[PDB]
Amino acid sequence: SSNFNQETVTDIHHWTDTLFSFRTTRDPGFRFQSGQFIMMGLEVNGKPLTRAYSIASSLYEDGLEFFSIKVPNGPLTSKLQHLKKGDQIIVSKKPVGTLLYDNLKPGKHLWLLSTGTGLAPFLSIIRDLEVYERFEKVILVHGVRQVAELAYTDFISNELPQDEFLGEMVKNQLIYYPTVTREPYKTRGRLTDLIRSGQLFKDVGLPEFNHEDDRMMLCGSPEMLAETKQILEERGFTEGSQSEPGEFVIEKAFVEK
Ligand SMILES: Cc1cc2nc3c(=O)[nH]c(=O)nc-3n(C[C@H](O)[C@H](O)[C@H](O)COP(=O)(O)OP(=O)(O)OC[C@H]3O[C@@H](n4cnc5c(N)ncnc54)[C@H](O)[C@@H]3O)c2cc1C
Repeated sequence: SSNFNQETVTDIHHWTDTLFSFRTTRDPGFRFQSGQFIMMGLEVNGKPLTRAYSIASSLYEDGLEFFSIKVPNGPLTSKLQHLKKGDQIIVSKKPVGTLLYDNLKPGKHLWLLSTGTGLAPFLSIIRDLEVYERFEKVILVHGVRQVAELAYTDFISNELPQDEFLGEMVKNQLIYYPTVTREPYKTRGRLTDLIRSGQLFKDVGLPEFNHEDDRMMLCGSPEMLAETKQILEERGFTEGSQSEPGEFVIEKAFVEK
């Protein structure tokens, strides 16, 4: 240890039997940029049992928040699902990640495309002042299999526009687009199918991707990333990085083990 900060679990909310969210304290010395991730976990036998976790809380918040998977035989999330108020976790002290504004060229639009727990880095980004100073529109798209998997669906639409520090920017600039595949819902299908059929652009009121105006952030499943990366690169969009900004950056929501 001592490369970690000890934080106390303050709140827990389970969404389904596979998806929960818990908030913790935040160390005064802990500083991070929106879209980054850290190594988060538990102290087991005096050794760090951690996995990669996007930071889902805003930088303006006095605390940290994590949007987590619950896997039955998973080394971390089998113990982590049984967290309670007062429990201790460890968080690494060196943030890292590709989902940075500076890896993207200046633009008029920012498309945050996520499936499942890939919403988590964008929960930090949409609750940041600077994204709304740099992009005219922020379109958040969240793809899930079931309606119950739409974590934070009421906080984004009902409570986030009411924010006394960020609300008017959310009302005017944030577009939220939830889609569900395997249950009846107002929107249906994969987000990749929605980009193909052109329905994504019909539903949000904005024109198709073009190399001048649209910048994109992708965080989701391996199938969704490779598929959408082919969509974007065959259209002429290039992948940015710290040393060479571009139009889209990508981050793995998980890796199949
Ligand atoms: C950059 C990065 C950021 C990440 N951010 C988050 C985050 O914010 N929240 C989070 O819950 N996980 C996140 N992950 C995934 C993280 O590794 C999982 O917490 C971890 O794999 C599951 O813990 P485990 O040890 O119990 O299971 P593991 O032994 O690591 O994996 C068990 C199984 O669960 C699957 N799995 C893992 N994570 C997910 C997921 N999110 N959705 C669906 N299936 C999954 C794996 O494919 C595997 O088959 C991130 C991964 C990376 C690389």
